[PDB]
Amino acid sequence: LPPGWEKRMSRSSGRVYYFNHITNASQWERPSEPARVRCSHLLVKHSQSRRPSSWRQEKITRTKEEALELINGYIQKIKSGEEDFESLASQFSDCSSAKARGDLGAFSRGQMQKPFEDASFALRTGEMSGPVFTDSGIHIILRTE
Ligand SMILES: *S(=O)(=O)c1ccc(C(=O)O)cc1
Repeated sequence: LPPGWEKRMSRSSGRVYYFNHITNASQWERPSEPARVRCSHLLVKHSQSRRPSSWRQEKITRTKEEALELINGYIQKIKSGEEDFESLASQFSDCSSAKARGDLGAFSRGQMQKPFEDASFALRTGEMSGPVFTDSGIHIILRTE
C-alpha cells in the first residue's frame, strides 16, 4: 500500500476501509515522491493556535475540540458535494489564503510546518487530507499539483 496506508474496520458498518496516518484521509477503496507540490488548505484556528487571531475574528476563542468539530463538518460537506472546498476556504478559513480560495502555491519540503508538509507530500494529486494538526490550528489540505 502507498506511503502510510493501513487496513481498518469501520466501527459503524463493519466494512473494511483504508486509513492514511500521514494525511488522516480515509476511503473505502484500495488506495490508487515529487520535488514540489501545490496545495490549498482550509485553516480553523482555536484558542491554543500560535496566533489566536485571523482576518475573520480578532480574538479567536473556540476550543481545539470546537475547531475539530467545525473541520469535520466542512470535510463532510466537501465530501458530499453540498459545498466546494474552494467555497468553504473562502468563507471560513482563518488564513489570509482564504482570499485565494486557500491556494498556497507550490512549495518543496523545508518550508511548511512538518505535519502539513508530510500530509501535502503524501497526498495524491486531487486528493484531500483529513484533519491535520499544526501549531497554527487544524487544516484540511487539498493537493492541486
Ligand atoms: S479508522 O479506524 O481508520 C479511523 C477511526 C477514527 C478516525 C477519526 O478521525 O476519529 C479516523 C479513522
